[PDB]
Amino acid sequence: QGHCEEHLDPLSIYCEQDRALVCGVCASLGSHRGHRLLPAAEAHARLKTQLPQQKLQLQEACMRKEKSVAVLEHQLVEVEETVRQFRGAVGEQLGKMRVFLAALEGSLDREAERVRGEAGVALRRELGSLNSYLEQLRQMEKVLEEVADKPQTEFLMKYCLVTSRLQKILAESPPPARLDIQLPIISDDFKFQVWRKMFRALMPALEELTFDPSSAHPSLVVSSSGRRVECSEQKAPPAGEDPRQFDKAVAVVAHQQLSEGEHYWEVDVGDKPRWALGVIAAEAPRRGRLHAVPSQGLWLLGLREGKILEAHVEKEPRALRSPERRPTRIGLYLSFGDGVLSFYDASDADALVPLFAFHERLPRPVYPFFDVCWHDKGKNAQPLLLVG
Amino acid sequence: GHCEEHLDPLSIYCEQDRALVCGVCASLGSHRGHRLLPAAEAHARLKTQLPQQKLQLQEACMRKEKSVAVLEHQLVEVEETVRQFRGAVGEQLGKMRVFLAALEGSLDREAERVRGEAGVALRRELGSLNSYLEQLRQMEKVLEEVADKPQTEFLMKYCLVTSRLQKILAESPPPARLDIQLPIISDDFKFQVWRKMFRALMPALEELTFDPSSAHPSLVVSSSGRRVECSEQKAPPAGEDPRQFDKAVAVVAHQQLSEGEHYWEVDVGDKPRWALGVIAAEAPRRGRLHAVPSQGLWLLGLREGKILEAHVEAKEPRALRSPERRPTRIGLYLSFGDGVLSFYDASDADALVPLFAFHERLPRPVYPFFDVCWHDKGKNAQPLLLVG
Ligand SMILES: [Zn+2]
Ligand SMILES: [Zn+2]
Ligand SMILES: [Zn+2]
Ligand SMILES: [Zn+2]
Repeated sequence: QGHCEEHLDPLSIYCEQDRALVCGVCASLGSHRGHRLLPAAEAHARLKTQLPQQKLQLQEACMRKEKSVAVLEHQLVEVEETVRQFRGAVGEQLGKMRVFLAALEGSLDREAERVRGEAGVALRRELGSLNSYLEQLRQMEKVLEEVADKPQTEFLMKYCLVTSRLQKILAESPPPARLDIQLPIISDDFKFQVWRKMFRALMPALEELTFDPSSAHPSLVVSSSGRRVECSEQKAPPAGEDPRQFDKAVAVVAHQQLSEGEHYWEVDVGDKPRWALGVIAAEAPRRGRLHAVPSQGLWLLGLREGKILEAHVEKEPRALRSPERRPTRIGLYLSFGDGVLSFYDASDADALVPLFAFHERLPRPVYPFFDVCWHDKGKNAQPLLLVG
Repeated sequence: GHCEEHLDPLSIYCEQDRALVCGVCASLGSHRGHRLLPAAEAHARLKTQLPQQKLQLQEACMRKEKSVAVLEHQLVEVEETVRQFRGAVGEQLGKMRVFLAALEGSLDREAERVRGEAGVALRRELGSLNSYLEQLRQMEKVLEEVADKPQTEFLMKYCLVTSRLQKILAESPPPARLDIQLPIISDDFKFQVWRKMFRALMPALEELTFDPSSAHPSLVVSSSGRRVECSEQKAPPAGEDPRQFDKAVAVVAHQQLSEGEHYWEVDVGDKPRWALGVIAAEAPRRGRLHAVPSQGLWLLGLREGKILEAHVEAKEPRALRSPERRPTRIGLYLSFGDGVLSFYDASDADALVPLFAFHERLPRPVYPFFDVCWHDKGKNAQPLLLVG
């Protein structure tokens, strides 16, 4: 046909604006009256040359659709990954407690069996003692029935053996005892008692930790085992060869750098009366007397006179309510994910009690830092020990 | 039937050695100085013993067969009590096992939901993008095939192709990111789930209803016994029965608590003065009541809306460390078995906080006691509600 629907005249015109073929009348009185126009010939010539370029536009469009269908198929996997990571991480955290539970129940069930079997067999022993006795009394009744009708010489020797044997049985006979099994007492407090213990069980395994003697204040000696540090009363040859060496702080940091995750490590303080535990930022300065404040790179807990605890927070420290018994072991929890450094009185591993927690984004990495302090003319002689 | 050491007839019997001997043997030193008896008289004397001796034989034989019974019974009593233990741990430990299982299931169900929802979100936008691509590629095929065509059919194909591309370039957005809201699973998760577990340990909240017949005349109990307030109403001056409080504006519950474990929560809102706890049953309720355990009053009290006190045995009540958030619901744990009454800031059930706990043998029975305190001309008008 190649003609107009509305007018039936050859579509010899092309409208540059509406980009569609039109007929003569359409340009004259039609909706295409005032538009920018071209003859079909010049329009065919112009678009022959364009066609590689239009062909390229379509491919640019196809690329951009193919690019977007890529992003979605990647996302469609990231969903199953993120769900697995979540659904997996949950099971793992819960698994800590589930294990703790099964461990505790096993330990009790083993003490159940131990008392069961052990108290069990003492009875089966004394049971045999009574069956042999009854069986002996049974024969003695049988002899006594047959002896009533015996010759003089035979009756007499039987009755002596019988009455003299029954004599010995009566002194050898023990009175029965009542059943007394000592099983662990299971109270109303029980469900709480386990719950309290679960806290220690939530923590990650104690970080492998060893003092760095190459950071040690000269008066400080580190044990060969790498887990004991002491403040000696002897002359100290100072060494300013390394900026990591402590000169005025009387302290030492650990070998291990801490960069990500969650870590827990306990420190036995015993009856030491002045010390400070915590962590140091890596590039923080170690030379001179340092004010204990996080802005100086110091996340620090210190004890004075063995009775007053203080948290070296952002000049004056915060005096913590001293626990009812002086603590003999401190725990340090550290999580970069959550930006937290928690201190615990770990003297009783079954009942951990928090003392204080920093709650800020920490600059990673940090070094477990330990301030032994001066032996103070013989008084602060007690060592610092790493539980492990 | 004669003596071994020499052939002489045993017609002699020795009362001391209780053994037949021969004549020579009574003259021989082996049995010489002993008290002796003829064998005939000994046979006559022991014939009469035989009825009495037979009774002695069975007299002991009876008590031994009964004693093998008591011990044979103990062998099951041991296996039963051990089972009772092993069962008892299962239940208390299961109390956490169920909690943990359920929390996992709830999280597992929300994750699956978020998963499937994103599942169709992408597969939808995906399927649409492909259909665009399939038509977009189809258009390339038109553009190659038509390049050599006559003017009129070529041109209208170029219009039709470019006009479809017109619409497609409008309907589709840039790739855009993946948006999943999952609960954030941090290192802190195991800790929050642990705290939440605490409240789950407590027994089901006691059915408790205020007993209006104990009530101070100026307080009205409403809502099926679970609401009391002190209204500024016409108050009958007092009742006659000692069961009614006349001076303290207080009310006890109907229910008597005599044995076991009990947990009940009391919504206090921003009521600024109150006292919660328990009163011994026959302990006095008439007159000004001094708050001390020796008078049957175990009480945790709030004053000025900010200071909590523990009415322990002293002249002045004991000022508690008040938490940084005003408590809006108080919890009460009770065990006669362990002799404990525990107060908790139960404002947030996922994290109960201990407030104070008495640790003494409790007089049974006891009444949940509630001191509303005077309405103070409109200030302390707020009620006490029992959660359930
Ligand atoms: Zn036309
Ligand atoms: Zn037009
Ligand atoms: Zn003889
Ligand atoms: Zn004799």
